[PDB]
Amino acid sequence: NTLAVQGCTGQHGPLATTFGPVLALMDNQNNSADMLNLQTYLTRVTQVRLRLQQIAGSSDPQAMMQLLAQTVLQGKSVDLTDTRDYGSLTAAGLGQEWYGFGQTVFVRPMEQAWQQVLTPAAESLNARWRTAVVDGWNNAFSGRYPFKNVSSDASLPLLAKYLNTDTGRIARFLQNNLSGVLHREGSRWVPDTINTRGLTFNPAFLKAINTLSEIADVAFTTGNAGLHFELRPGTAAGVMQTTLITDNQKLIYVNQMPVWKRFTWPADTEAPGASLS
Amino acid sequence: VVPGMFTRQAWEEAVLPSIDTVINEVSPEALRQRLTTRYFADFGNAWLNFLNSLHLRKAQTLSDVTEQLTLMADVRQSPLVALMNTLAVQGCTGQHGPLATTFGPVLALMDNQNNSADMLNLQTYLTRVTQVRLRLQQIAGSSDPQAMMQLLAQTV
Amino acid sequence: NTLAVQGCTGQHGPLATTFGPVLALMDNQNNSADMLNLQTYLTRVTQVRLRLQQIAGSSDPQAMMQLLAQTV
Repeated sequence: NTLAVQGCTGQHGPLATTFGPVLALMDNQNNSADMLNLQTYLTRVTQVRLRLQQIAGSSDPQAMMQLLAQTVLQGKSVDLTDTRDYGSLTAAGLGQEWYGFGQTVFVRPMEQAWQQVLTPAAESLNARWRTAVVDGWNNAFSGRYPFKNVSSDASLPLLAKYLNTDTGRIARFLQNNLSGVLHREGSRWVPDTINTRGLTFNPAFLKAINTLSEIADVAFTTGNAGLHFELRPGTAAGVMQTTLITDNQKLIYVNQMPVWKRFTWPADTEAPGASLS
Repeated sequence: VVPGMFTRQAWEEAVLPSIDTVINEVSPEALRQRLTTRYFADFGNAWLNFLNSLHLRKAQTLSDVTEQLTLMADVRQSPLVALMNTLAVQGCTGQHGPLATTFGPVLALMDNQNNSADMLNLQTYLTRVTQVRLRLQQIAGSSDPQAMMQLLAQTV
Repeated sequence: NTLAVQGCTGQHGPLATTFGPVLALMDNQNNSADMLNLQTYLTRVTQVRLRLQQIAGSSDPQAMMQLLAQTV
């Protein structure tokens, strides 16, 4: 208002080429009916605020905060990514002379919500990973060999439901919740370099599931537990015969010309075990 | 270059007296139509061969491209609103005008009166080309731009 | 600007070869000089300011500082 009263000094005015653009916003006469107009921004920014009142209370907002911040990192039209793409459109249209004012009031107070909507939603991926994978993993492989040095065994056809590369319950969690920030490049997972402004991974977590997708490419290649390694026996001072039995596959070596016995693991035999005599 | 001799100050001054020197020297007031429209048909035909001659400055390496689209779509300091301003002043010589069938369409762009409200209008091109420039500032810096450049050039 | 008006004393002038290249910058009558001028340069340095403004923004773990430097 007070900027409009001083764009008409003199007499349209003499300085109407310099206050020209900013007086062209607050017009709403819009004979084109598709101007930028600074209305249809204040009813664009207030339909962003009305989204952030549905969130912040009523109810369970960390759940809803991710579900906003998840659909900006992959898609569009939320609209917190659209008003910034409307607010910048006026500000770059002003003059490249009112830069610093157009950057202050048209793009900044929408961008300030984005840095505010991230760090709560980054917490909601922690409580949808300890209750979606870790409390399935620990519920079945707590205190089993080869995790903890005990007598019992982890269950192999249940192990291949977790660490696959296509349909495993780890690799089907990252393709649903981390669709923007995590790539399946090659065999490892890498952080996506775009869309990681202020969003850091725990550097043990990248070391974890680049290991669980490295066992997945050695042992669990075909979709189930199976690999083929070859043993060649050796000689030793004063041993007449060594017998290695794995899963009813023998290797009896009585110091003849050594060969290669192509084993497999785990074979579907009647008494799987290992023994050395 | 257009040779002069044609602009709005050359019509108001020194051809309207100058047509009156040769007509006294066949009914003259009927040739005053039969000479001006022969001049006006050669008025447009020296402008059309000026504007159709212009090419665009060969730019490269993505910063000169995004610096053109700043400078092309920036009111108060650009061509194409300073060019079409001076193109608007010479589409109204004579008196709508007599040559308004030849500068007709290019004056129909820079109107923004648009009683249909779906014209082509040359605004809604400079706020269309500047939402392409605004894409290429998100790319070219901030951040990791070779990654983002594929993700544009893949979906085209 | 002070250097601009002093390159036209006399009457383009008799001080041509001493203020040649420096007054070839601001002129915009250098229509074939590969355009090599002052005005693009100051906007060529305002975006190195703007990319450094974001590092002057958050820079929260001292990373995202080097994420603009990882491009270098």
